[PDB]
Amino acid sequence: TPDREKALELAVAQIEKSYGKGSVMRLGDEARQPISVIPTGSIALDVALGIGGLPRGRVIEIYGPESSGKTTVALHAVANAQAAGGVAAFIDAEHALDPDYAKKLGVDTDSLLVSQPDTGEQALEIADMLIRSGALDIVVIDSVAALVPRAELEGEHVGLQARLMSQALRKMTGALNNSGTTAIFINQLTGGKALKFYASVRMDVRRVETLKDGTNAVGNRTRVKVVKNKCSPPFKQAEFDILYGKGISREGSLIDMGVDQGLIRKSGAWFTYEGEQLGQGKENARNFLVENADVADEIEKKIKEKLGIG
Repeated sequence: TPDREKALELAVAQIEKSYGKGSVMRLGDEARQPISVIPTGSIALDVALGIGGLPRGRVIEIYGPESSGKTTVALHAVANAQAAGGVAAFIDAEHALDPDYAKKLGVDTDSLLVSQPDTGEQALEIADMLIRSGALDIVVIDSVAALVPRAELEGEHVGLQARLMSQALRKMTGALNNSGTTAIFINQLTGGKALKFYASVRMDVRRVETLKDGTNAVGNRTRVKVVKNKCSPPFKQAEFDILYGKGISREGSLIDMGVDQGLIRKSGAWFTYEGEQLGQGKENARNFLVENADVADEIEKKIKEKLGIG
């Protein structure tokens, strides 16, 4: 107990020195809070990440099935970076982006730099050029699976898509760290076995169940597991709502997390905050919080303070 605690401290200290800050952690530890993070759009996920958002200057992977919510999560990261005066880029080999949807959830699409590269090499090369400029807060790659190698596209064995990624990342990691630019790689299922090791954060996004008012389908309860996290204890998990045409329900995540923390009491169906009533249904509480941004900010501020998130 007594002589051991110092030998263990020493061991951890060496490991941080030799390999870097997050190289080893107890799962019960409090996260080192950075100066600035890129919030995700859900306080739930922000908390699950420890540091209140995605880290700057790092590689991030967000994977999951098609239409899982991963792209939505990436777009919010884009919107929040822009809203903080940042500049954004979207490297697109999927050709699936819906700008009106992006517009609706907060993205300044007009300002958004977009590139539709001819090959995987070019896609990563262009990203690297944007990154080394120093001008970007965030760049998104949609997607890893689509980063097809020139050789394959030119009709010319297979197995070098992995080599391509591996090479690109070795080069890109230093560039991101210096610039402080965040790189989000979206992924299906694969192709990124390099990505798994280079990524500081990995997020597993999935649809849990389908939200609805009656017969008509309004949205999706989404679930994210932070399977890898070099900036705070990993394996944390979050749930939030993605509403068709609207995106992540910030207000719905403030409520969920509000009651999670005791800031919002739930006497019956009624949701309560500081003696005042927010709504009878969860929707009413959600809707109340959209109509009253002041209180929604007030609640958000209280959740950050109680959990220590700058």
